[PDB]
Amino acid sequence: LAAKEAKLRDLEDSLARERDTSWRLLAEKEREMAEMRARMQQQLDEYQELLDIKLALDMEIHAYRKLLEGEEER
Repeated sequence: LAAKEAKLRDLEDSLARERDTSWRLLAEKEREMAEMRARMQQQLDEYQELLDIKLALDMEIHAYRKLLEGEEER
């Protein structure tokens, strides 16, 4: 018992410091992933926004294609 209650106290000192570090880090990751899942959903939308624009231009190209079809026919 020369330094036996000094090491047991230093153990709970680092275990508290460890758990603390691990929790600030975990918290940092869960915030970083939430930010990621946010950009990911915004993206799937920004895409569907564009894919809907694309399908309308695909229809217009068919209409103009039909106009010409009936125009260029002799």
